[PDB]
Amino acid sequence: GSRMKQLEDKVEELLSKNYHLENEIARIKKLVGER
Amino acid sequence: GSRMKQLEDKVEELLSKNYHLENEIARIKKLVGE
Amino acid sequence: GSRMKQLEDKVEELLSKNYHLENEIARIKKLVGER
Repeated sequence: GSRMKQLEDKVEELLSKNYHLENEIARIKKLVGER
Repeated sequence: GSRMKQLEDKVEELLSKNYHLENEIARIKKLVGE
Repeated sequence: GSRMKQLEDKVEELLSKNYHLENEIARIKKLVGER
């Protein structure tokens, strides 16, 4: 349960968080587009 | 401090930034009613 | 490199990714604003 392993666990969560946020950004950007 | 602390600080900063961007996209959704 | 280096490098990349998303978000903020 080293600090290393704990941070590797946290980075896995960050990859997940970024995945969904990216997709949501893309969805809103597509919806609205340019004028 | 230390090399490991610098890393922990960056991981904290990452979690913070992500939360901020989540919040931002939430506010954008309100502006467009989505 | 080392276990520790490899994690350091993944964190930098994640900071790169977050900067990019911040800019995409900022762009969308302009797209849904008044013009």
